[PDB]
Amino acid sequence: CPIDEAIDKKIKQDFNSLFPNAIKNIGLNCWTVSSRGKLASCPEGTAVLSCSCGSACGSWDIREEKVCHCQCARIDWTAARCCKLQVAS
Amino acid sequence: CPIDEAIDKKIKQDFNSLFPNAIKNIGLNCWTVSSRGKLASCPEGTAVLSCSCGSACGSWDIREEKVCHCQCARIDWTAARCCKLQVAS
Amino acid sequence: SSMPLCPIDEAIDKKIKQDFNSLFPNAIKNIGLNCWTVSSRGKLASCPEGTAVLSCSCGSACGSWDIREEKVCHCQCARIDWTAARCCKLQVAS
Repeated sequence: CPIDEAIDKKIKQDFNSLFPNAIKNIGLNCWTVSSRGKLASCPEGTAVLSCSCGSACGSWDIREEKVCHCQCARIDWTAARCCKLQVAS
Repeated sequence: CPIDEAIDKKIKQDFNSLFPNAIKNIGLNCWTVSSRGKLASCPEGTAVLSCSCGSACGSWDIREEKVCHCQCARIDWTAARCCKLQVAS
Repeated sequence: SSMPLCPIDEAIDKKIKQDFNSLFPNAIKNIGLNCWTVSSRGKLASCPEGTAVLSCSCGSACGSWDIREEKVCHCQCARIDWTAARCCKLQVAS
């Protein structure tokens, strides 16, 4: 099957040379969303990677893989770290 | 080195459009592993991105890039944020 | 297809696309998150160029931090023993 045999090999070769380059060209795009009160939400299309809280509060949980909730009493602000991937080119 | 050059060009061209398409189809898949006590670990194939602690404790460290360790004397629970890449297709 | 005007070019195009559709997912298994922590005495810890800051930790039980310029973890409480930044990048498994 010589041609369809060889074309596929050239595709595999070409792909292998160019994939890792195309993977180094993508990055993590992260920003913070902060709100007064006990909740801060990441937008659709992003993941929540961490939370931060005012008033020294280290105790948080993430609700529905979207919303940072700070647990301590009378919290003044909540912040979520939101990330998605970005092609840098 | 003729017909192979034309084919090489077509492979590279198709790759340049398919690469970005397929990469933006990948997101971060994150979840939380919690435990009573001062340690919570992420499973094989995941990275640890952050930790949370009970008792308002904001002091933590990650051991062996796997285990969240909450450092305060008082710790009711420990939580790790664990992530890996995920095709959303 | 539907009556290819360039039969060979189209046959090859479809082979390229088909191949990419198997080559890509198998190649993507080999890429992951390279994360580490950068720690410092004082109130600031920064991540190096080419990485993102994902979270911060503070000494003295302080849970209040902010990231400056998407590079520097800042612990906000009045007294802080130390500051740590969680830094990550995407990376091909070599």
